[PDB]
Amino acid sequence: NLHITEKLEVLAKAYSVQGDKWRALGYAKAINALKSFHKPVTSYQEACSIPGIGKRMAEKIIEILESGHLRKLDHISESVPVLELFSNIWGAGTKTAQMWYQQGFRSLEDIRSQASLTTQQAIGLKHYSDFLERMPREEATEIEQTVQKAAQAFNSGLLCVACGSYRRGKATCGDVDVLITHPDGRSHRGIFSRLLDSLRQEGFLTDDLVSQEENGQQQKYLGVCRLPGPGRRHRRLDIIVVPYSEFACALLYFTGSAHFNRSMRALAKTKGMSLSEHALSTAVVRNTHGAKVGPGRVLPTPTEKDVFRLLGLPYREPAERDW
DNA sequence: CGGCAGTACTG
DNA sequence: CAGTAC
DNA sequence: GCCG
Ligand SMILES: O=c1ccn([C@H]2C[C@H](O)[C@@H](COP(=O)(O)NP(=O)(O)OP(=O)(O)O)O2)c(=O)[nH]1
Ligand SMILES: [Mg+2]
Ligand SMILES: [Mn+2]
Ligand code: NA
Ligand code: NA
Ligand code: NA
Ligand code: NA
Repeated sequence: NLHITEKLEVLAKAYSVQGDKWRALGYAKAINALKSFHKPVTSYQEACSIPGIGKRMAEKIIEILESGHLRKLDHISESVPVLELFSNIWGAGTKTAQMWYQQGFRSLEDIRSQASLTTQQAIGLKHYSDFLERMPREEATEIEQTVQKAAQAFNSGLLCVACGSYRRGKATCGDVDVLITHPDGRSHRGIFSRLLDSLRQEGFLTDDLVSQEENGQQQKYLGVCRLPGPGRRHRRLDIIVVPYSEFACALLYFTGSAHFNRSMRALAKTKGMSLSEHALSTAVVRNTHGAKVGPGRVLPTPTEKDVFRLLGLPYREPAERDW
């Protein structure tokens, strides 16, 4: 819808990789706004008006129109590309990237031979290219089906659904986010051990990034899988097992988008409520720092519509939550 | 002034 | 806990 | 970065 965002996106990523998360959040919102406006902004007024664009941001959008080039883009630290390169390794965030840079590292060859890697980062580096590729949704289906078949094998009751970008109807998916639960509200307990060992038996899972299997309270699995046959690449696979009672909130959460959940959760807070992947709460007590000090009551939410409804919002289809 | 979402692993 | 990621 |  607009081409002034492609210029801001560069700045947003620069602040993000440098650790200035709040400023980056400000640019991210300004960009999600613009991309949502049909009539390309033209006047300073037409800028400030939009929510997520203030003086500072409006001034920048202008330069992109009267000059066709944002000046600041020429004053971005030469460290950014390397910081981005490093933070694109799964398991390494801004802190790790900055430390490696300070240590003199400038390439993945440097990381491979000189940096000490956590177990997750070593896996992330091994699949550096794979993890940056998005798969066609058709492949995401086969993966969701492979997990669903392995799960229903020892319990046909298990309800399995692919969420995230998949459920939002995108053509390509960065990974496959599978939600698993059960209508009886109890048979979901202690299944990770079984499901994972099953997927491991047929050679589907190749690496584990996060999987607390010694804990019978395991809620999530983040790992790597690869379908059988030639021409297959390793793909990221996320799985969460939730009790039916939290099905609507888990589904809403896992479906996203991320910026969508944040906005929805921010809204609930303004209403003295609290929204999480576990439930929607009301009468929540908090302090001046927006920090929760009181639990509050869990509200009944058997469906996603219920969540929207309780928050006083019209229901949005998954594809309409792609923020 | 100061929050900006709420939560689950890892070591 | 800080860091990281969903 | 934005906004209450
Ligand atoms: O910061 C986050 C990240 C994810 N989420 C939720 C929403 C998101 O859609 C879901 C799965 O996260 P992914 O990282 O898998 N993203 P998504 O599936 O939307 O896109 P992609 O195709 O990149 O995987 O978890 C959050 O609430 N906060
Ligand atoms: Mg995803
Ligand atoms: Mn995911
Ligand atoms: Na505005
Ligand atoms: Na990253
Ligand atoms: Na990373
Ligand atoms: Na583990």
